[PDB]
Amino acid sequence: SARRTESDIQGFHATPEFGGNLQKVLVDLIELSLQGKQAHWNVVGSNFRDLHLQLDELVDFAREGSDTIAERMRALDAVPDGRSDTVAATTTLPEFPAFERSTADVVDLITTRINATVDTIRRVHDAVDAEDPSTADLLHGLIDGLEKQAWLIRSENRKV
Amino acid sequence: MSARRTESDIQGFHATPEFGGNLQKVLVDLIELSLQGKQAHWNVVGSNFRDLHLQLDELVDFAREGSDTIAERMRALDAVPDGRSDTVAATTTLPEFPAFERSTADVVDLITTRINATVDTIRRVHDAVDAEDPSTADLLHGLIDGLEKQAWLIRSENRKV
Amino acid sequence: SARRTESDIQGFHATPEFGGNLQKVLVDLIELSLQGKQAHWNVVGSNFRDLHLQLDELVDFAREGSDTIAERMRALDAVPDGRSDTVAATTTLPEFPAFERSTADVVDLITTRINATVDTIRRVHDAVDAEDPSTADLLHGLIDGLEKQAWLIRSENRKV
Amino acid sequence: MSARRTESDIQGFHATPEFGGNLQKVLVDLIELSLQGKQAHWNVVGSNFRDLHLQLDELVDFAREGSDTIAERMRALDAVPDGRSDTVAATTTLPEFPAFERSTADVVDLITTRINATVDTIRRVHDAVDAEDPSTADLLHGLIDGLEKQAWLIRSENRKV
Amino acid sequence: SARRTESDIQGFHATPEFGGNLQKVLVDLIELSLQGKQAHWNVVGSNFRDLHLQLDELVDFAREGSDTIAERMRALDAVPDGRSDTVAATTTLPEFPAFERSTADVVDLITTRINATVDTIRRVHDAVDAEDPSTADLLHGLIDGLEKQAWLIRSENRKV
Amino acid sequence: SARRTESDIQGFHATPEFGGNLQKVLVDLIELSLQGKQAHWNVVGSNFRDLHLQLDELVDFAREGSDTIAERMRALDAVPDGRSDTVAATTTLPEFPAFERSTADVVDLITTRINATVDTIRRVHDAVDAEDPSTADLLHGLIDGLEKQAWLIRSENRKV
Amino acid sequence: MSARRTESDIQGFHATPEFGGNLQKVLVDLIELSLQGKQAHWNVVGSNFRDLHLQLDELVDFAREGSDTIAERMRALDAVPDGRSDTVAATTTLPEFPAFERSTADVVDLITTRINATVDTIRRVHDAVDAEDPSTADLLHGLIDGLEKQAWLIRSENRKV
Amino acid sequence: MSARRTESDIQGFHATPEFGGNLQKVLVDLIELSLQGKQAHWNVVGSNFRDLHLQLDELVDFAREGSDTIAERMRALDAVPDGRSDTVAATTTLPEFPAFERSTADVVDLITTRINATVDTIRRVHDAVDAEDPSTADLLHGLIDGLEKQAWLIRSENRKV
Amino acid sequence: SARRTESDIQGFHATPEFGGNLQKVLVDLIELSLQGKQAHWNVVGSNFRDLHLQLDELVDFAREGSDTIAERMRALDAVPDGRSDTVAATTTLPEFPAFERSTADVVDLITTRINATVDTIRRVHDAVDAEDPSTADLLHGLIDGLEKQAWLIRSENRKV
Amino acid sequence: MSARRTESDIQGFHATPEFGGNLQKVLVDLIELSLQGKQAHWNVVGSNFRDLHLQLDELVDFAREGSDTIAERMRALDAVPDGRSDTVAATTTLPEFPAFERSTADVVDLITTRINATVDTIRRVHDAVDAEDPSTADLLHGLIDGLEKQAWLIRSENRKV
Amino acid sequence: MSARRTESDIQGFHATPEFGGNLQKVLVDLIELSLQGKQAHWNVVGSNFRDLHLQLDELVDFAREGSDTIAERMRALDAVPDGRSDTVAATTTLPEFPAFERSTADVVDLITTRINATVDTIRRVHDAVDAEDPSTADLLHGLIDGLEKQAWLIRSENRKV
Amino acid sequence: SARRTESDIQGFHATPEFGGNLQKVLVDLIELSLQGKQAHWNVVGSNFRDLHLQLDELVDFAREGSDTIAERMRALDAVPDGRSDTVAATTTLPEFPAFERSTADVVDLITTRINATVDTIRRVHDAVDAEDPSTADLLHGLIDGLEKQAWLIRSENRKV
Ligand SMILES: [Cl-]
Ligand SMILES: [Cl-]
Ligand SMILES: [Cl-]
Ligand SMILES: [Cl-]
Ligand SMILES: [Fe+2]
Ligand SMILES: [Fe+2]
Ligand SMILES: [Fe+2]
Ligand SMILES: [Fe+2]
Ligand SMILES: [Fe+2]
Ligand SMILES: [Fe+2]
Ligand SMILES: [Fe+2]
Ligand SMILES: [Fe+2]
Ligand SMILES: [Fe+2]
Ligand SMILES: [Fe+2]
Ligand SMILES: [Fe+2]
Ligand SMILES: [Fe+2]
Ligand SMILES: [Fe+3]
Ligand SMILES: [Fe+3]
Ligand SMILES: [Fe+3]
Ligand SMILES: [Fe+3]
Ligand SMILES: [Fe+3]
Ligand SMILES: [Fe+3]
Ligand SMILES: [Fe+3]
Ligand SMILES: [Fe+3]
Ligand SMILES: [Fe+3]
Ligand SMILES: [Fe+3]
Ligand SMILES: [Fe+3]
Ligand SMILES: [Fe+3]
Ligand SMILES: [Mg+2]
Ligand SMILES: [Mg+2]
Ligand SMILES: [Mg+2]
Ligand SMILES: [Mg+2]
Repeated sequence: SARRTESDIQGFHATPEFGGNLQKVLVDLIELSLQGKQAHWNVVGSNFRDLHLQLDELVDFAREGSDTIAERMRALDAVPDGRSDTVAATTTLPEFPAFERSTADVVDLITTRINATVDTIRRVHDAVDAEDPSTADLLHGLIDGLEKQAWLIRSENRKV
Repeated sequence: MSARRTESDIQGFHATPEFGGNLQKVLVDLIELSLQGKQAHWNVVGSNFRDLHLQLDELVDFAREGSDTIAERMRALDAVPDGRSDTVAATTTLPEFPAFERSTADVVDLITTRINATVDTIRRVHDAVDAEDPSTADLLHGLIDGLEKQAWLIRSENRKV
Repeated sequence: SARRTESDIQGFHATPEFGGNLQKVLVDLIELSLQGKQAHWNVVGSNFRDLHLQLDELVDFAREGSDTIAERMRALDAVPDGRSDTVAATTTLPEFPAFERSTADVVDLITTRINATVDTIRRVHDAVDAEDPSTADLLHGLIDGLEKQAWLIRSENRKV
Repeated sequence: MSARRTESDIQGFHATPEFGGNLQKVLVDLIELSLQGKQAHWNVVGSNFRDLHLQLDELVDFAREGSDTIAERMRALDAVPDGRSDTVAATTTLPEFPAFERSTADVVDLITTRINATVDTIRRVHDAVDAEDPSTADLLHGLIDGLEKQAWLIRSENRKV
Repeated sequence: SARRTESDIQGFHATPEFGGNLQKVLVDLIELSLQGKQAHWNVVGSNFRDLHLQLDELVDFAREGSDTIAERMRALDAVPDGRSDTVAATTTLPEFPAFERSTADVVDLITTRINATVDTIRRVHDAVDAEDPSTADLLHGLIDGLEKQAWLIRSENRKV
Repeated sequence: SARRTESDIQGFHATPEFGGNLQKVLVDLIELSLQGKQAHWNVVGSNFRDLHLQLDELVDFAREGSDTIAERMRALDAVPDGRSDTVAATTTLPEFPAFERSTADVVDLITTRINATVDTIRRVHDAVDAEDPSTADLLHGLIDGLEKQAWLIRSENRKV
Repeated sequence: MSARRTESDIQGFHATPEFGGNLQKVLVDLIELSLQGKQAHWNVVGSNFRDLHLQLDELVDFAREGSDTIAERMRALDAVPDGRSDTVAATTTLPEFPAFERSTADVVDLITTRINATVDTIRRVHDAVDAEDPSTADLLHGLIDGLEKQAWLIRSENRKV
Repeated sequence: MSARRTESDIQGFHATPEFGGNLQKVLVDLIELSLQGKQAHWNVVGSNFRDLHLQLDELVDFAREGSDTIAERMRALDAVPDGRSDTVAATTTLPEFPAFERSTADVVDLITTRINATVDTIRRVHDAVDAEDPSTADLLHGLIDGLEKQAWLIRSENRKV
Repeated sequence: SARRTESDIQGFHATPEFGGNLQKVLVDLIELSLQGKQAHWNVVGSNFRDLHLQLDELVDFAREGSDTIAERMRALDAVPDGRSDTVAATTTLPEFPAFERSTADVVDLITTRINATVDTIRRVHDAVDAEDPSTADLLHGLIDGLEKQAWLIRSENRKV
Repeated sequence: MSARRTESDIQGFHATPEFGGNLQKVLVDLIELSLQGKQAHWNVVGSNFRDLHLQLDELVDFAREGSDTIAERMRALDAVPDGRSDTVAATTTLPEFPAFERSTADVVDLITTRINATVDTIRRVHDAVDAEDPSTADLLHGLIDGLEKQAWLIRSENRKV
Repeated sequence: MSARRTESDIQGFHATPEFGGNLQKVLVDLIELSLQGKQAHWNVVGSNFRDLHLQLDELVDFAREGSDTIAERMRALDAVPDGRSDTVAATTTLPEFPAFERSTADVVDLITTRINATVDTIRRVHDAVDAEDPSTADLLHGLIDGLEKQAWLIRSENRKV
Repeated sequence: SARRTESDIQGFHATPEFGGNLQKVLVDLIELSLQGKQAHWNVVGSNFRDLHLQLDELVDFAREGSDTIAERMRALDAVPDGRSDTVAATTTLPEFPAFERSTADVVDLITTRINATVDTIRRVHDAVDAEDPSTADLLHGLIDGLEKQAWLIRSENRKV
């Protein structure tokens, strides 16, 4: 009686611009995870262990995040690209340096990397929100989680 | 010194009748989706039976958690949900699920359509809900995200090349 | 040597009468679950919380039950119908009333609803047992579980 | 005052030789089903491999718990189970599982047939078991229910339309 | 619609005889639990640890059993009596001795008392089944579990 | 490559007004937690157990909430103050009474104080959302959870 | 071997007959409380049934753990517990629990009284127990604390302020 | 009914006003410590931030469990706790925690001092509490042991050897 | 740039001789599991319970082992045969005797059965290692686990 | 009396540059496999979508645990891993995963090929690794076993008859 | 700041050298017991091997937790534990455990004796420990209770009644 | 049938030299565990908490290791000696100092003693592998785990 009578009800399709905006988030989340592991392995020095552990927590969050974004793309029939060549070619994050790095350096480097990742999400936010408020909520989760990680990591170098 | 309020009776946020009706719309479609999800779960047969059988239960779990969330949000805001079978049948916007066994391919299309319809209800009421109460719109976002994920996980069986 | 040599050994098929008997159980278990949730949301008053919680436990049991019955039907190649229209059209349970209801009223209403559900199972029991003793065991589980729920709920209103 | 019994030696329920033999029949078919279930689990290939691979392990787990239940029920009732490979091979009623790889479609039919055969043994001994010991028949009901569920979950892959 | 009319649908209630039969099972399960704990504490000698542990498993099973029976009585409008005076005065189990007892003696004593408990259940079974098959299924679980315990305990003393 | 150049990419920092708004939410969440525990310990009378338990769930939620807000302040370079003197001097919640209180009185008192807490969050919401939508999502979780608690608590005193 | 004792047989701390007697007093009242708690758990009816039904089981769990603790502490100290039904009935200090269904109000009063009697036993033996073995007194403190908490959680139902 | 008491009303152990006062002293300092611990948890910055951030939460968890333990022990003994913000601020013996971000070195020293003040309160009331109720003294021992462990785990950061 | 350009890269194929060597391990692991259960059911006498329990742990290990070996065969495109007829026809283990057996006898019998199973693994070891060192590691796990079980079981009969 | 060593500085095992390079080779292929595994996980569509979607995540989990193991083994032995995106892309031996959606059948072949390639790298460096450090070769064996199992579980979808 | 102390540095409770010495005595015997327990765990042979093998590990678990508890209690009170092998061997009061395989009967007697020696140490220092710090005496009570339980569970094997 | 004839199939037994080699590993693992606990309790100073925690993880690993080796000895008919006098008299580890020690000193000391322990295992490895490859796999696990611990501990003191 209130039942719709069409047999093919279509779902919400993301525009290609929307898809491209999420793609920007995706490559930076993947880059951050790869850099996070690099730092996790190669960090040395005063308070090694805390940083080693916190960096894995960052990587866990970024990996869950990239999965969330890529699957949101798929849900809206966009198609993610998380391949190494694409990530390296299109990430906005400054390159992580080679070799062992002191804990103090890793703190500063990773804080910058996180901040760059958050900047990407904040940059695409309003365009994403305008087309799909539900996706913007996922972006909010990422902003909150990553900014927490930035605070947890950077506080090591804070002098008061 | 003190910023303490003096009132002994402080009231909670009360939903408008329109707001209540909008959440009721979401509720009946979520319950209907749960019932149809179980029907499909029992009655699907054919190529890749098991995957769909399993995925349908995850859909049902999500839709059930969703309807409890919406109904309780109604209660929180002094609205009164109606999830009785007669009301659900008489007021759901979902096309009826067909009777008896259905092929995996058919169940995929059928259930995808019914998730799409459920999501459409939530998207239709979204702006009016968000305008009155942003906190409730957030619950709607969770439902939209979770259901559209289910739709992707189910529908992809039938997507070719 | 004791191995059977037929390549197609058929399983036990339920008669359509058997299927129909389980269908009767199924719609009442589903109706009970829907009514149980209605009560769980709309119950108000003295000892709200206990009833709110106990009603969810009832719903959990009834939902597990309806799954058990519908899957037993499928196991024996019967075909369940748990659709809203069928449930509303064929349930034997008295309708649950609209609106907020006091805990005392909900206690009496739900006890009656449970008792109606058990009555259906007891009514079909002997016919089910005659064709398939293994299914009757599932009915026994339902009778025991539901009658426990009736006692747990009704005891609230018992005056001694 | 006191209803206490005075006997220092109170005996337990002892199964008849016929009862023991009937449970032995159930036992060998359950073990054989477990062995064939694993064979199929390793050797299935083709369309929807993974689902069947996984479902077969659940079948094996159930059949294994079942054979331990039956064997221990025998022990409880002063009967002596024989689950040795030679006895199982020489006395099982199940058709032999074929050797080497088998297609998903073939494994579905083959295993469904072997579950049906296992259940048939339990159904054949049921009335004689129930007559002597209703508590043991209840264990049989659990096996019948659990195995017929497995048969449905496996066979539905091959059921069309 | 097939909806029933009644507002006060009543549940199945047990006969006095039925309640009395469940009461008999109840006192013997409670007695067995108390005797099980006595044995658990006071057993000494060869293979103490195994028997000490197994006896706790027996107790767990008997306590779950007593609760099951007593709650089934409640569901069916019967009233259990599990009080110490009642258990002592009405149990059919041979008295368990005081003081330390050898493992071999404990095996024999507890096996006898388990068998006594199973005997009570087997004695009331047919009258219980005839009135309410659902309750008889609970009895079957008890017979099965306790007879398993008898086997696990008595096997210690078996020769060849 | 799309890689950014900067070596010291900074994170989003909150305005003084924003930090002040989160501080307001923080003191009321801490106050509510302290009042929740007071009520939890000192409630007596009809349906004591339900209220005793529910109040602990309220406290759990409020404590998780306070930590969330305070850590969001830290992430955004604001500085929380959750000290007892500050909470007492700046909380907007009506004072909770000392001494034993009836269940009915506790229901009314705590419902009022939950509502006061939600009011603070709702009052700052638009200013918070305008500056940082990601933080507003945290506020939504709080509004949703606390308003759920108000419903679960107040329903005890509802008549018909 | 600088500080090593060279004794082949080093004996354990042994409880006096008085100490054993004192723990036996605690043991029977803990067992009686457990049995009465279950009686109440089953037969309680009326306003706030569920809360009381549930709390009474928590009481029983605690009293059962307590009795096992005391009995095994006796065993550790070469004393011999007697937790048999006849002994418990003949020697408990707890007032008898009445038969039949009892209202929640009545059960609250009854059970509070019986908990308080149990705590009184432990409090009565405490100083003698502490004088001989402080480690056992600590076990009593656990019991006192746990049981008085139970009494508060149960009795608060009947409080009018 | 051989040893059974026949009293209808058996009353529980009641704390004296002095005893209630003594537990109240412990309660406010435990609550103040929890609030200061969280303040420190949030605002600590600098070398070894994470270890301290994490340890401070463990301190808070312990102090929160402790305050609930003491308050409910008061309830059990018919005393009435007051854990309200005004009462805690007006009656705590703990030195005030400073505002703003503080270095890890400073936080270590500050928090060690505040833990030590809390332990001092418990140590000050211990003998009076033990004299009236040994079971409550045991709860104090738990608190002393747990808090002094926290002090060691925190202060060791600033140790130079 | 270092990327291989072939679209079909083949994996490592086991030789049929390798497959046959693992098949030898497989049938003995299955036979051991079947014999282990036989012993687990039929063991009686002094220290029954310990043996009953330890025998199930042996069976668990042997079942996990046979799954590991059969799946390693499949991974390398060999094809296992764990059918009852094949196991009975090709196992190297001495037959387990019928009927109840004393704990002392079961200890000696099962120790021999385990030792025979380990001997098979040790016999094929060097041929397996020569073709695939990764498979030999799985054999090492089996040798270590089974030899542990032999020690745990046999120690019961050791007189010193 | 004493077998104690006297050195205050005892060095750990240090890998040769060649050993480090060999583990680096394994590392980049494991990371590349993880990235391609996720790509396939998101982008697979068609017959038996769900099974492959799920199995691919298990592959990714294994490859991720593997790369952390190898990288940390490098660190343990004074070698320095490079898992950055540029290095992985520039030095992986895996054929590139294609862009956009791919059918289940194609994903099966593609991913199987890429696992085979990853395993080939480990098998190629194996003997040189084992010669210098047998303990590291054991870690390689785990990877070989786990990946070849994944290859079987994925590839069997496409294997016929 | 009404009741707030204004001291910048509030120091913790410090153990006397006698108290530290007393805990050190308990510590070495707990460590020795753990090492002897493992020796017995490994080398026990004969009738009822498994029960003893398993019980001995539970003993070791308890003794290891106990030693950590005592050592960290020392740390909390500004005392310094020494749990090094040389110190333990030179200062333990436990009779030496013999080398080689030992029968279950012998192990029961040996280990009971060694547990009893350990408990004796704790019992010997108890009053001095309690006099200075009642909170530490409670930790001793835990140890006494736990170890005497272990002695009962082990020694009961060799009892003939 | 391929069934073997023997009734008393014996297991692999280790040479005196092999048992002696495992004994060497055993005493150094026990010593390391005792030294690990000493360090765990007595470390003070900068980054205390991290080192305190990590040292417990080292101890856990070494204790699991000692049990593994001692039980492998038992499986192979060797007899472990883990007694305090034997460990003290035969351990190759440099003595750990008494008294409080700084974090930096503890890092250096424990790293040296871990390396000493790994050295023992590496010294006996080839003789162990030649006799029994299955035991050498257990040695590999130990080398891998301990060398991981050395890295996690020593990195604290690494400069740049
Ligand atoms: Cl699956
Ligand atoms: Cl509750
Ligand atoms: Cl940490
Ligand atoms: Cl055991
Ligand atoms: Fe929003
Ligand atoms: Fe939002
Ligand atoms: Fe029946
Ligand atoms: Fe039945
Ligand atoms: Fe049953
Ligand atoms: Fe949200
Ligand atoms: Fe104490
Ligand atoms: Fe090797
Ligand atoms: Fe190896
Ligand atoms: Fe004391
Ligand atoms: Fe204590
Ligand atoms: Fe290995
Ligand atoms: Fe995923
Ligand atoms: Fe709910
Ligand atoms: Fe289901
Ligand atoms: Fe079993
Ligand atoms: Fe119960
Ligand atoms: Fe936090
Ligand atoms: Fe016990
Ligand atoms: Fe509490
Ligand atoms: Fe498997
Ligand atoms: Fe890692
Ligand atoms: Fe520790
Ligand atoms: Fe062990
Ligand atoms: Mg209530
Ligand atoms: Mg640190
Ligand atoms: Mg599939
Ligand atoms: Mg034993």
